[PDB]
Amino acid sequence: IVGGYTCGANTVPYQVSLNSGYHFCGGSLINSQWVVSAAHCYKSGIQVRLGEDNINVVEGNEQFISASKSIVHPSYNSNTLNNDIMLIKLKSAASLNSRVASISLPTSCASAGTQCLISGWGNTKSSGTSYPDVLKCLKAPILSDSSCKSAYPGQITSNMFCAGYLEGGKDSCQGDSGGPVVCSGKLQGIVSWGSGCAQKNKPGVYTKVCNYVSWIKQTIASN
Ligand SMILES: [Ca+2]
Repeated sequence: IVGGYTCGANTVPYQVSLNSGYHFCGGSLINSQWVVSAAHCYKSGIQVRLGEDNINVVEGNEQFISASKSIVHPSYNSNTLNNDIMLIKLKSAASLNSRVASISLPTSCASAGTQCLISGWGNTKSSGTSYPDVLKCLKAPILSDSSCKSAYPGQITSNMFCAGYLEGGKDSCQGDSGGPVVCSGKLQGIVSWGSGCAQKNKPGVYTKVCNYVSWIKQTIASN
């Protein structure tokens, strides 16, 4: 997260860190056994880390649970990043509490202008690199689909939306991928891609979660 703020320990209880010997992507807890992330974060041997603030220090509220199964969206295209979403099932159910909690799925899509919270342990520099140990947060608005498409000609599908600031300076970045975009208590987006980070006229692009609720629910119901 570039241009954001320190969230505060366990203030984003649904935020998870996907670990394969090191943090590599974010995710969102949607129930005691399932996490939503980006399909481009897929890899085998994932350990889901819940209740994290500093990802390099054991602070007392963590739950580390290995993934038992990963399900990349059936129509995920890694070249265009269309349908950049995946589900990860935990080998054991997480113990839900005030610091490890699920986030609700949307019942309807969000609208341009709505303010959302984006979070993660990704790069905090728009030029250069610096990876934080504690969770970073950014409040940002969803941008109109027309401005999104104009910013990224030929690249924005109906399964993507832009959020952020066209002037630059505030955005998600490498390492935040797969993480949450929560608006009014609903998980509306997944950190997916963008041109560099926090660049003028190149806002963040996010997977449009509301288009996937039926797939998420039916997948969970049978797995
Ligand atoms: Ca920790």
